[PDB]
Amino acid sequence: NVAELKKSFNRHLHFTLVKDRNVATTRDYYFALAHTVRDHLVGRWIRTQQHYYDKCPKRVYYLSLEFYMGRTLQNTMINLGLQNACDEAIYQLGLDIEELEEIEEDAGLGNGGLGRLAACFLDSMATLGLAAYGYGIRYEYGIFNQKIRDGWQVEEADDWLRYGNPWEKSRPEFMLPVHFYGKVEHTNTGTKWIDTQVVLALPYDTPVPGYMNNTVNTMRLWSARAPGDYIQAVLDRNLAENISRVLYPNDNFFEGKELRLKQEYFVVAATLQDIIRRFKAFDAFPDQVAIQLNDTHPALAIPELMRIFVDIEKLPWSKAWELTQKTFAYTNHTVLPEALERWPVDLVEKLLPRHLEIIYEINQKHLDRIVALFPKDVDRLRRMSLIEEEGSKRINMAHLCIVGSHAVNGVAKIHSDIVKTKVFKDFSELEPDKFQNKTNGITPRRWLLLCNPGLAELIAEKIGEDYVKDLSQLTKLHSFLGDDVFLRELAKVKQENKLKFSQFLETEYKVKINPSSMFDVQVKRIHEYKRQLLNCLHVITMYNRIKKDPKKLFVPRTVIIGGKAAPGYHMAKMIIKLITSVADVVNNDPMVGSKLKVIFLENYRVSLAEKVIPATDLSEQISTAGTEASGTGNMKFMLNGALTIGTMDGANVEMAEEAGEENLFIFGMRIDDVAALDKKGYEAKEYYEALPELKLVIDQIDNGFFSPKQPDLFKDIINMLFYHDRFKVFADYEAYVKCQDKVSQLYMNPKAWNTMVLKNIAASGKFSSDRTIKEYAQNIWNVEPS
Amino acid sequence: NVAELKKSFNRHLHFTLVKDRNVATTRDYYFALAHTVRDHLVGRWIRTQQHYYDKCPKRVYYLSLEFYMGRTLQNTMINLGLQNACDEAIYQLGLDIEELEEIEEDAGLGNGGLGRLAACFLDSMATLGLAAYGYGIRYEYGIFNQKIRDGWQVEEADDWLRYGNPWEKSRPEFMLPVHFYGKVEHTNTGTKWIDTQVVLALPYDTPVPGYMNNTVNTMRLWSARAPGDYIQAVLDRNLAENISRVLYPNDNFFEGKELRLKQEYFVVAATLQDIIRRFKAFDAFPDQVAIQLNDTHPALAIPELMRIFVDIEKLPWSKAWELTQKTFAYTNHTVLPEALERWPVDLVEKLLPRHLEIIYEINQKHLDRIVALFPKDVDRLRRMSLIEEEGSKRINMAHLCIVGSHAVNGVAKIHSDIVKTKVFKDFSELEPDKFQNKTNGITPRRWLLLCNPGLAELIAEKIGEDYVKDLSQLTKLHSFLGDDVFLRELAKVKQENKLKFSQFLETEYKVKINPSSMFDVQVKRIHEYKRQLLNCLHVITMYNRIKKDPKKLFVPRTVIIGGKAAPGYHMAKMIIKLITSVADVVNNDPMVGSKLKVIFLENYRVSLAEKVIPATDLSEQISTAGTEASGTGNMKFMLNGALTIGTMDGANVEMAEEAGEENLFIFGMRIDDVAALDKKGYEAKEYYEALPELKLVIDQIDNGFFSPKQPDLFKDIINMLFYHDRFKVFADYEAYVKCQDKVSQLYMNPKAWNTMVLKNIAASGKFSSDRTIKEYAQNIWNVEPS
Ligand SMILES: O=C(N[C@@H](Cc1ccccc1)C(=O)N1CC(C(=O)O)C1)c1cc2cc(Cl)ccc2[nH]1
Ligand SMILES: O=C(N[C@@H](Cc1ccccc1)C(=O)N1CC(C(=O)O)C1)c1cc2cc(Cl)ccc2[nH]1
Ligand SMILES: *Cc1c(COP(=O)(O)O)cnc(C)c1O
Ligand SMILES: *Cc1c(COP(=O)(O)O)cnc(C)c1O
Ligand SMILES: CC(=O)N[C@@H]1O[C@H](CO)[C@@H](O)[C@H](O)[C@H]1O
Ligand SMILES: CC(=O)N[C@@H]1O[C@H](CO)[C@@H](O)[C@H](O)[C@H]1O
Repeated sequence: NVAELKKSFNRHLHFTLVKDRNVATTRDYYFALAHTVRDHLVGRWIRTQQHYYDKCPKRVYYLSLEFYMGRTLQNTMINLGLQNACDEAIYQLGLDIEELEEIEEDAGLGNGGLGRLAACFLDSMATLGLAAYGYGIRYEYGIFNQKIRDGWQVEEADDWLRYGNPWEKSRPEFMLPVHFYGKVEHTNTGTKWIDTQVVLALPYDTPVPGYMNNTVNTMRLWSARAPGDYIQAVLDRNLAENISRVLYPNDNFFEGKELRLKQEYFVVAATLQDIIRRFKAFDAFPDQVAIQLNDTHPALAIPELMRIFVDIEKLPWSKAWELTQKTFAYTNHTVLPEALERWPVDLVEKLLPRHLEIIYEINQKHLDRIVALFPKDVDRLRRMSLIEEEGSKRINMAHLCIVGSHAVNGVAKIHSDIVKTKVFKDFSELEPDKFQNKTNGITPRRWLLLCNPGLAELIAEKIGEDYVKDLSQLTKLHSFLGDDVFLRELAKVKQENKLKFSQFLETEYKVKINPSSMFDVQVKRIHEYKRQLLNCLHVITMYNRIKKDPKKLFVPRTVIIGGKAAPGYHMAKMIIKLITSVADVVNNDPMVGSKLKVIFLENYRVSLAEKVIPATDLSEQISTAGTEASGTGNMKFMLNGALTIGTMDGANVEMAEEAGEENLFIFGMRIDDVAALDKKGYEAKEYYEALPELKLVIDQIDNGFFSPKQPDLFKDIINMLFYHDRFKVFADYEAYVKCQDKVSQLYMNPKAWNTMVLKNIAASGKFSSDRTIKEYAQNIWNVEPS
Repeated sequence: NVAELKKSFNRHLHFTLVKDRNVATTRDYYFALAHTVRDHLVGRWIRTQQHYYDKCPKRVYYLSLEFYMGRTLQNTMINLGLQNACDEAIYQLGLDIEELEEIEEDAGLGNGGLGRLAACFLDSMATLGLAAYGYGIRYEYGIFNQKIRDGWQVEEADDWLRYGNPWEKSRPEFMLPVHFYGKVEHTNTGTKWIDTQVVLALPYDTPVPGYMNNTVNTMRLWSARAPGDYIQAVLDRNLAENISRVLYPNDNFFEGKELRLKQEYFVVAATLQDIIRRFKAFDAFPDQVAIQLNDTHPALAIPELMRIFVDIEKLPWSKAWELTQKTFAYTNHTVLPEALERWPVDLVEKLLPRHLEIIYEINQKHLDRIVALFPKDVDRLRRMSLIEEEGSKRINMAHLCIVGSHAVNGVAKIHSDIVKTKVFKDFSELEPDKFQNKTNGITPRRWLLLCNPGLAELIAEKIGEDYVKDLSQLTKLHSFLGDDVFLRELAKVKQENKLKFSQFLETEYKVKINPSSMFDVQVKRIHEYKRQLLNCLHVITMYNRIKKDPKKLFVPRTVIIGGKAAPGYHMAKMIIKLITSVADVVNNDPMVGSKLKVIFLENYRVSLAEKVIPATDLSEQISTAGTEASGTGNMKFMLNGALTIGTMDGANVEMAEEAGEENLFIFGMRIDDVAALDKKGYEAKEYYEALPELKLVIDQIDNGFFSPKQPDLFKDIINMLFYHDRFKVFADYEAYVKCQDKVSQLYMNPKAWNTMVLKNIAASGKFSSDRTIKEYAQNIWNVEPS
């Protein structure tokens, strides 16, 4: 009870932090609390892992280069059902728990959607009581902290481990060596990989508590450690430790840096040896082991498992290749060509010479089969080989992932279809059953219970709390479609969120927020395919309109656009500057006043999403049709009371399917409209003329209305937009703006706006990661939710 | 009590190590025990520091680049009087406490004597209840681990923090910035050091418990942290963190590397700001603050205090210079010229431009005074300036330390005299009272209670335990000079030690130890002035003797020579190889058998000294007269029951004074004999001829009797020995060997050998670091032992 939580807290402050109430810092209080909460995890954690050893159910291994975990304290208190008791204990000790919680750094070991999907999967897998493990890398530095300077993004090192991480547990007894470079030696004993450089891998375990179910799983992250001048030799140990130093900040973009390849083989080698070791405590290996490949990043795992089976375990190739396919499953997360992993055979040859041999082997057996089925289709061979002979020979990691796995899945109906029927038509045709779909999901714990306590409560007061573990239960909120009191209560919750988040924007930015305006938000990583630009074109279009007619009845808006750009992404940085430039001109214009305010949410990250999302009314999901494989921010917003304005793309389609197309503000081109416009040939100049408001928008940008001191500042954008916009911004502008007006129309009718919201929330059940995982478990890993 | 200790232990294993008895590793048990013991320090630690704030007694700041701490567990158990209870609790839990204690890594943040003197001082200062703080650097890597390969020393990184350090406490709220490089601007608002690069200093506190007295002091060690390509920019953060990465492995040798200068200014800047900060919570500054400079390593502290006083606090130079001198005190630790710190004004100018100006200033005021006293003695000026104009201009840090301090002390009568009357005659003549002596000491806790429980007990059973806190009490062991039972008991203790340490040498080295042989040991850092060579010449001389006459009644010996060589010290490495070569030839010779065995104690360090020292009979302290400023290993051996064979050097002289010259085996040249032989001119070839046994020794070395495969392997040694031996090995060989025979003579008479031992142990009271500190407190820091 509260009493014991307070005693424990004091115990830790004293013994663990060596402090008194007269000298304890705010940080000391947070750590003391974390420890107090952390202790409640031990019993179950040991019990859970022990239970997996005893009953030996098939285990699931989620192998990913990223895990966008966020903060742990609160999530752990909720899932353990200790939040209310802790809130009380901390209150009685004269402290502000919210204040202590803010001290915790986000474990931002991910770039965005992909990394966050891994985090939601862990929570779900633990909640469904599955024997699942997350295997990744413990980056000393996660995704950079974003700061805006002179309207531009500046990167600062995210030194999240500086003051310590109470949620991680070093597991020194499981350290393992990883090999790099060296050479292949073909002898009578077989193929040996010798003269390699060694790097030690030290695993760090982090508990993953299921929601109210006694289960605490593990996320094992590996850290790299080192195994002429003496002083300099010691310093060069840093070179080996550089492997797990920092997470590559690219979202949907392939950068073929050697260090990156090292990280990939690193996590792959350590993980597989650790799995093998655990297994031997091989015919039944795939009946006990399931390894999910999160995108092609861990593709090397396939030839590494083979290498272990063949070179170390001495199994015959045929047998080894069979077990491998039954062990792996591959998830495809993108369609953009510049994101595709294609490593130069030269780099791989030098760094992983034995693996290159193995990949060649795989390809040989693979291609021989194709001929043994289509003896004359010559172009089909090169089209299907894991090797791209064009110019400089490179490896198509996706193809390696397809042949080395028994199942390949996309992350949304539309996406999976494109992956199965177009992108990999040749492979799907040969192995029909291999390709599947598994529509993404988000955990309703962090993205509802934790981030929106007001909503969670309102809902539970109307239909009970069964919905937490079975989100489909939300369909019962339909019974309240005509209930005016409930609808007023729904909007009240949304209002409290907006008021709390406003006070946040107030202290952070010198802008007076119209608490009654509509919160128009587009938060996600900055990328042309995501179109923060199109949105920006709209904001500017609204600016002008107010100038021309400042008396016109206008629904006030607070437009929020936030997200980080990859350091080496020039266009994204230009767009950020463009937006901050626009914001300044709009925010300070005397005629616009509290009618329209533009904010660029700085340092958008998981813990910040938990704040802004619940305070949103309008969710911007406007990616060009066919570009966003699925999206998950769209779901978070849907579940949190916001209406969506977007294209029929990724999971947006299924959101319309569930809620009813009429209850979402769909617009612009669809997958086929994009195809047609391609064949014809896109010429942005035409819309620039046919659409008068656009021309004005564009001219102001290019003329320097938003960049006086630098008239041609944004020329790079104009240039791209007019002759190199592979994402057709102008082509959806008319429909987009047209759609936006309608959004404001509905907003004026509170009763109708909230009616549509209710239909959205009541239809979000399908997007719970719990449903996603049950499908993965049943149709891919073949494991049972206990 | 035992019950509670066992409960706590289990609590930590579970909550802190997340383990059960079925899965806990030996490392987990050690950590669980450490935490159990560590908790007993919290109360007193907070109380002690709080007490210093309230009563505000003058504080002592021991500034050192090194703190050779060793292991903490046992020391802490003893000083807190918990060892017996813990031993019991661990036994009842079915564990071996000795086994757990061996898991702990030595905090080898020192090279040898100097670093260990700092560690003994901390223990003593805490035992005397003084308000003392140790300020140093937290090296990620301490002194390298030594391994012997093919008879040669090989260095391995001492990654002591890999598995964590339970004895350190991060103090994030006291982090501070340190500046490097930049340039200077003398504005009308004071001098400004701008455009500097910043490096953050994060302090880590370690508790220093006094022996049975409620006092727990602090040792604050600073770690360096960082405040174009994005990935590479993040990696370059390592460059700043390199500052506190590794301890320079040089013992009595000056290496002018820039990184070293950085470490020095680093610890100096952080320490002084932290002291200033604490003080302001300036006329009374020196009445509250005393900063001891451990050698010239932290010399920069003088101009840094001035810089703070003048450039930041805006005090007038005159006033600032006055407070500075009253604040600092300097301890001189060496006489060898190649060890003297003399930084090139160019390096300092680039890295610390403002400090160079300040040093120039100091020198100016300084030299003006000299002329204002000796208007014509021109050569005296350059002879006394902090600047050496010869060739490339450099700074004499010793001279900076003399003028910036109110007191300078040597570490032994003979040494302090040489420092005051010869080396700094010009300074001592001007400021007579400034130079003092403070003979070194060792703490009787670690070097008696902890390392030799058998002896400590025997002694306490005869005269009580008051001796622990007042070692002079040992003089009472005289009453037992004729007591045969006591003498038999004394030798019994020595025997148990030898048998336990033998089992150690047995498992580590494949050599059968004659448990009844005389343990002849010389353990210390490897250096020509220390003469492991002369010893080696003796071992070889004993080898031959046995060959010529294998029937001769010979007192069996086990010669142990151990120590690390500085990586860049070629001669030292040659000597190590020479010794291992000799050992092999002696250890395997069928005629010598169990008559003589040679061992090269590998990886000699603090925890290892605690093992071998108590097992020693004969302590080798044979440095050339005038080279060893003091020595402390000599004291440890004296206190532990060994007889000493050595020259009248360092503290060896005072050991003879205390015990009676006849009760030590002194020999060879004395300080004056060295002077004479110099003036005349040393010609090693002469002794090579006059001494027949030597010629044989030498010829065997040079001919390849110990290096068949490489006949001229040791030519480098022979060369040095015949034409470049600035330490006159041959000149003391005759006396040395002569002395050695006498040692064996006495050994045959157990009753007489133990009689001399008793006189040694009974006279070691003076060498307690408690006495040394009382003198420092009373005559230098002016603080009162509470
Ligand atoms: O480090 C101690 N506690 C730990 C407590 C802790 C552990 C994990 C996360 C947050 C806090 C501590 O303060 N830190 C570990 C972090 C790091 O490695 O940077 C900071 C500690 C308690 C204690 C008590 C005594 Cl008597 C002596 C030394 C001590 N150290
Ligand atoms: O780090 C934990 N305990 C600590 C315990 C410890 C602390 C200080 C020195 C030695 C051991 C730990 O195991 N280490 C700190 C060392 C390092 O920094 O490498 C290794 C820990 C306990 C725990 C319990 C739960 Cl439920 C979840 C996470 C957890 N971490
Ligand atoms: C969920 C989430 C994302 C994913 O955004 P999309 O709009 O689906 O690309 C990105 N960043 C954070 C911090 C998230 O929580
Ligand atoms: C005490 C000690 C020293 C000093 O040895 P001397 O022989 O006194 O120079 C050096 N190293 C270690 C590990 C010590 O314990
Ligand atoms: C390569 C990559 O980061 N892919 C991202 O993955 C997430 C999770 O599947 C998708 O929702 C998103 O649309 C997609 O852009
Ligand atoms: C440079 C250096 O390490 N000096 C050493 O200091 C210790 C402690 O004062 C002396 O006992 C020793 O003789 C001397 O060689």
